[PDB]
Amino acid sequence: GYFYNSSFRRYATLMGDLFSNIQIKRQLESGDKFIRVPITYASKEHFMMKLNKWTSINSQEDVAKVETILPRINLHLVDFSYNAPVVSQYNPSPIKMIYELSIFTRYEDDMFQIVEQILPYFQPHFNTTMYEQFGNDIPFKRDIKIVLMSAAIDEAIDGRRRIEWSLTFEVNGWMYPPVDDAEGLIRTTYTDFHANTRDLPDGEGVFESVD
Amino acid sequence: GYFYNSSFRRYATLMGDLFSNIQIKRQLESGDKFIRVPITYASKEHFMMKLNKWTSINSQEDVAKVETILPRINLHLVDFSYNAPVVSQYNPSPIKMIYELSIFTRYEDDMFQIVEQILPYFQPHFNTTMYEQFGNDIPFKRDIKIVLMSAAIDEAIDGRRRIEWSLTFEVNGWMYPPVDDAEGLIRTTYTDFHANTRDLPDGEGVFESVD
Amino acid sequence: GYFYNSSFRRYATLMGDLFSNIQIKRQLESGDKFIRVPITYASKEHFMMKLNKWTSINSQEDVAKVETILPRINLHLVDFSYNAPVVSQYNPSPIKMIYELSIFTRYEDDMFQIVEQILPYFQPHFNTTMYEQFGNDIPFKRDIKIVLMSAAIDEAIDGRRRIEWSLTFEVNGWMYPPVDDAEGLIRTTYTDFHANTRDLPDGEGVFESVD
Amino acid sequence: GYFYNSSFRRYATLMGDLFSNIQIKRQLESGDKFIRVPITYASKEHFMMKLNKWTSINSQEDVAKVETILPRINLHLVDFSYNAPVVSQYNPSPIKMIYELSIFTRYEDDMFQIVEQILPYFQPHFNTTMYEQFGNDIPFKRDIKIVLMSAAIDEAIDGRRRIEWSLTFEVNGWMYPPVDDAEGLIRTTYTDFHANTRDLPDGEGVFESVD
Amino acid sequence: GYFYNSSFRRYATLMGDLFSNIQIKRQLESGDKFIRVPITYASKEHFMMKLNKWTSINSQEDVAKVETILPRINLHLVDFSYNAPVVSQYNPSPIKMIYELSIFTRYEDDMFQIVEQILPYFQPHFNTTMYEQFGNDIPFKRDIKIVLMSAAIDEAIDGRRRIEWSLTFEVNGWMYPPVDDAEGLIRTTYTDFHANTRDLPDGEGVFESVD
Amino acid sequence: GYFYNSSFRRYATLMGDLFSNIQIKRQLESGDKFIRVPITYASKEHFMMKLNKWTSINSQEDVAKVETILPRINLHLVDFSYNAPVVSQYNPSPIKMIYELSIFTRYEDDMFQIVEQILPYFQPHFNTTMYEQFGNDIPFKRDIKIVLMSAAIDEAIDGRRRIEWSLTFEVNGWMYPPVDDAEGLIRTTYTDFHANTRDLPDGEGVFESVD
Repeated sequence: GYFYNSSFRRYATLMGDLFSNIQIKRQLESGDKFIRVPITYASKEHFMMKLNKWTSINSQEDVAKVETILPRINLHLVDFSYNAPVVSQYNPSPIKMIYELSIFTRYEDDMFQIVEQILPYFQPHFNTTMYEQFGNDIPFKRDIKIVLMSAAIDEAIDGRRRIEWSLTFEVNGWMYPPVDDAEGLIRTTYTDFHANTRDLPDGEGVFESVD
Repeated sequence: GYFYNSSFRRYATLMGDLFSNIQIKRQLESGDKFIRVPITYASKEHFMMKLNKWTSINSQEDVAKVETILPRINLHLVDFSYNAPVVSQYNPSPIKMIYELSIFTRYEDDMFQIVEQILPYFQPHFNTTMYEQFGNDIPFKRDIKIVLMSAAIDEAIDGRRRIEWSLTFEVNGWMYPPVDDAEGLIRTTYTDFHANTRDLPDGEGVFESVD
Repeated sequence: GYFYNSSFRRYATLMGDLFSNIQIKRQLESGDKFIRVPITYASKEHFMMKLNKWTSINSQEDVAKVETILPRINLHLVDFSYNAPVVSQYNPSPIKMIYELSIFTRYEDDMFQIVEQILPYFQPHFNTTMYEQFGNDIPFKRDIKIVLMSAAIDEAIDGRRRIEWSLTFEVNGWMYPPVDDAEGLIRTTYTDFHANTRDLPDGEGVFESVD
Repeated sequence: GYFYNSSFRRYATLMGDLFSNIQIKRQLESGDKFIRVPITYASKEHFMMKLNKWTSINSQEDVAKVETILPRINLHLVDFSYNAPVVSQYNPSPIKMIYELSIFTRYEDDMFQIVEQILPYFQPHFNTTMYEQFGNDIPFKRDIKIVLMSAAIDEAIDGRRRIEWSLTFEVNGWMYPPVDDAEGLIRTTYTDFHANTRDLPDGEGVFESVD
Repeated sequence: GYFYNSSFRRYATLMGDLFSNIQIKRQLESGDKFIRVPITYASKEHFMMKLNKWTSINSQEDVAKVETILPRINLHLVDFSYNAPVVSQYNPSPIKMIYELSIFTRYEDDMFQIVEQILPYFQPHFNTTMYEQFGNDIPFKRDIKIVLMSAAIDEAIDGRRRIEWSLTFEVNGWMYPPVDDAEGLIRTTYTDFHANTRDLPDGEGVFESVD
Repeated sequence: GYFYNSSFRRYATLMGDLFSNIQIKRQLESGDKFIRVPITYASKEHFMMKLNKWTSINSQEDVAKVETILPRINLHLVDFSYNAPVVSQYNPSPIKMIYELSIFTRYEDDMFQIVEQILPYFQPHFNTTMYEQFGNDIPFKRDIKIVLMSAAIDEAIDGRRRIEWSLTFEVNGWMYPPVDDAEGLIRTTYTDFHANTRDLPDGEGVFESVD
C-alpha cells in the first residue's frame, strides 16, 4: 500500500534512521534509565496539531501519561531543487533535498543531550555512502552528502512548557524514475555517523506512526 | 468557439500533454489498480474554489466519490516576458512563459509516485523539438527549452486532508501574431520526455474541464 | 475645454491609438463575428469602480447588456522621469513615461487573442517615428522608443468572473513647455505596428469616455 | 514675528517663487480665462486636512466656491543632510535639502498644463545663481543646483474627485549660523527658469496662508 | 545617588552641554525676547509621555502656562558598538555611541532658528578635544569626533500642534572600566562649537529634570 | 538530574560566570552599599513572564520587596552553527554559539555601572583559555573567543518603570559527542576578564533559579 522503491521514501527513511538511535539519560533512585527518542515523519503543522492533542489533559490517567510523550523528534521534507554541479536512471539525476528535523523536549537537559548527539557529526557536512541493489545485480554506489544548513531555537509556554529546536539539513542525493515494486524490491545499505555499514530498515520500522 | 491556432493555447496544451499521462499505482485485494491523474487548466484560486466545492460531502454517494477526486493536477500560466538573448512571424519572437503545475493529493505516497515521474527529466532543463506545419507547407522547427525553476510544498488540514506541491516551470518558446483559423488549422507535433514524437492533441483532449 | 497641444495628451493618444484597433473573433451560429476592443484612459482605481458599477446586475435588460461590456482595455500614466542617456523646446527634453495597459476579459480566449495581437511587436522594444508639425512649418522628427517592461496576470471571481492582465510600457519620448492652442494646433503623424504612417486622431476619437 | 534671515526660510521661498508664477488656461464661452495656481508651505498632512475642510459641502454658498479651491500646490521640506563633495559662515557649509512639491487638481488637463510648465526645466537638474547681499557689502554668489529626483502619481475619489501628483526635489545649497535681523536684512536675488534675474520676494508674497 | 565618573554619564553630559546654550529670538511689542531652549535626557517614549502630561490643560492656570513648555530638546543614547579602527583603561577602548537629539517646537520659525544653530557645525563631523584629569595627575587627552548621521522630520497635529525634528549623531569616544567616585572625582573640560574651552558642568546643571 | 558533562551546559556556565561577579554601588546615609547583580539562565520570554509576576504589586509586603528584584541579568542561548574556519571528539568540532545577555534595571545609573563593567573587555573580542580535564588525565586546552556582536536598548513604562539593554555574544567554541557522567566528571578552569584562572563553578552556583 505504498510505492516501496520510491526515491523520496528512501531518503526519508535514511534521514530518519540516522536519527533513529538517540537516547537520553534520566537518573532515578534505583538507577539510570536510558530512553529512546521516538521519531515521526509528518508535515510540521500536522505533527504539532496531533502533539497538542496527545499533550491534552482529558482525565486522571492522562496526567501521568503526559511525560512519556516528550521528548520526540519530527521529520519532514520541505524543499527540493536540481543540484547544479543517453537516458536517465543510474546514470541518475543529482537532486538536492531539504529536511526539517524538529526536536521537542520538556527539559533543556533533554535537548542538550539529544543535540549533542547530533551536532558534532556535521562539519558542516557529513558524508554517507549508500548502496542500492536491484534484485541481484551489482549494487549501485551513491555518494550522499548531508549538510547542516541552520538551526532555530524556540519555545511555547503555559505556566512549563515545551522547548523546540529545529535543524535544517541539505541532502545532496539522487533522483530517477520509479522502478516498479513488481520488478523487485530494492536492497539498501548505508554508512552511519561512525562509518558503520547498517542496512536501511523498512519505513514502517523507523518512524512511529503519527496516525 | 476558440482561437485554435492561438500561440498561448498551444503552449498550454503542450505543457498539459507532457504531464497528461501520469499514473499512480494503488495496491488492492484483487490486484494492483493503476489510476490516471486528471489534469486541468485554470487559475489556481479558481481551481481551489471549485475543489472545495467538490470536496464537500453533500449526500451519501459523495462520501465515497471523494477519493476519486484526488489526486489531480492543475496547470496555469502565471507570467511571461520577452526572452532577451524585418516583420514578425516565423521569423517569430523569443518569448518566455512561466507555468505553475499544481499537484494535489490525499496521500504522501501518491505525491511521491507522481513527482518521481516528473522531476528526473529536468536537469534543470528539458529540451523538446516542436514541429508546427501550416496547412500543407513545410513544418517550422521551434526549439523549446523547459526549465524547472522551483518547487513549493504545502498542506491544508481538517482532522486528513490534502497535500499540495507546486512546480514552477520556465518555457522558452516562441510568439507571433494570430494566424486566423480560416487560413487553416495548425498541425503540431513534439518530442516527449523520451524523445518520442507524439503529435499535439486538441485542447479538449488533454484537460478535463473545471467547468 | 482642454489644452490640445499638451505633450502628455499627445503621448496618451499615441499609446491609446496603437492599441485602438484590435478585434477578437467570436464564432456565432450565423457566422464569425468580429468585435473591437474599446479603450479608455483613466486612473485604474476609477476604471474598476465604474466597471463594477456597469457589471453589477441591477436588472434584466442588464443581464444581456453585461457581455457587451467586456472585453476592454484601460490605459493610464503611472510614472515619468528624466531620461538620462540654448533654451528648451525643440531642442526638447528627453523624458521617459510609464504606462499601465490593463486588459479585462470574461474569457481566457479573448485574452489570448488580444495579447497575441500586442506581445510580438515588442522585442522588447517597438520603435515609432513621430512627426509633429507646427502650423505650417517643417514638421519635427521625434524618435519614440516604447519598451515592454513587464506583464502581470490576475483574476476577480464570483461563481465566473473576470480575467485581468496588465502590461507595463516604457515610452522614451520628448517634453517641452506648453505651446498655446492659439498659436496654432499641432499636426501629428506616426508609424504604427506595421510602420504604416497613420496620423494621430483627436483624443475624443481614440478613447471611449469613462464619464 | 519670524527670523527674516533664516537660511531655511530663504530656500523655502526661493523654491516657492520658482513655482509661484504658473497659470492654466481654462476656456469659456465669453473667452479664455487664465488662472494662477496658489502655492502654500505646509506639512503635507496638515495641508490635506485643511483641504478636506475647504472642499466639504457645508452649504450652497459653498457649492460654487469649491472649484476656486483647486488647482493648488503645497510645498514642504521633508529631508536634509550634509552634502559630501577657519570658522563657519561664508565660507559656509554645503547642505542638501529635500522638497516635496505637491500638485492637486480636479482635472487631468489642469495637471498636464502645470507639470508641462515644470518638468522640462529639470534635465535632471536646473541651476540658479543666487545673490545674497548683507546690508551694503558685496553680495555673495551662491550656486544653487536643484535636482528633480522622482515623481509620484495618485488619486482620491468620491463618485469626481481629486488628482494628486507630487514632485521630489533635491536642492544643493548652503547653510551657515543665523545672522540676526538686527544686524541688517538680507537682500536676495536669483535666476528663474529663464535666467531672468528676479529678486526674492518676502515670504508673505509668495505663499498663501494655510492658516 | 549616582556613579559620578560614569563614562556613559560623561558622554551624555558632554552632548547635552554642547546643546545646552541655544536660544531663539521671539519679537515682542516691548522688544525682542531671547529664550533658552531647555534640554532633557530621557528615553524618547518617556519624554513624549511626560510632554503630553505637561501640555494637558486641566485647569485655567494651565491655559497660559502651557505655551511655555515648547520649545524643547530631548536627548538620549539609542545605540553603541565597538569602534573598529596591555590591560584596558587609559589606554582605553574605542567605543562608538549613537545619540538621538529631538527638537520639538510649536512654530516652524522656532525650529528654523534652533536647527540653524546646530546644523552648520557638522561637516559632516565636528571635532572636540576632551580633557579628563584624575585627582591631580596629568589630564588625559581623548579625541572625540561627533558625526551628524541623519535627520528626521515629522508632525503631530490637533486642529496646531507640534513639530518634531530629530538629529542622529555618532560620537566616536572612549570607554574604560568604572573608576570609583571614592578614588576621586574626575575633572573634565572640552572644546565647544567655537573651539572655546569650557569645562564640563555637572549633570544636574545641563539637563532639566524630566522627573 | 542533568547531564553534568553537557557541552551546552559548560558554555552556559562559562558565560554566566564571566558575568557572575558584577556589582553596583548604591549610596546610603550610613555608607555605600555594594549589591551583586543576580543572573539567570532562561529563554527570554520565560524570564520576562516570571519577572512580570514578581514585579506585580499585590500587597504591602510586596511594595518594598520591589527594588530587590532589579537589577538583574538573564542569559540565554539563541543560535548556533558550525564555525567554518579520524573520528570526532577531542579532536572536536569548531562550533559557534550565540548568547543574549539581557540586563534589566530600574535606574539608568544602575545600567551605566553594569555595562561599564562589561563593555570595555570586548574589542570587539575577548579571549579565554579553558582547561577541561577528564577524570585525572592530561587536560584539554580549548581556546575560546567571545565576540561582542551588537547591543540593543529598550524600555517598558508605567508612570517608572524598567530599562532593558541586551548584549549579543558570539562564542567561538568546541562541540563533541556526550561523554557519560559515569565515565568521570569533567574538571573545568578558565581565564576571567583579568586573565585570572578561576575554576568553573557548578551550574547550581552561578544561576539563581527562575523556578
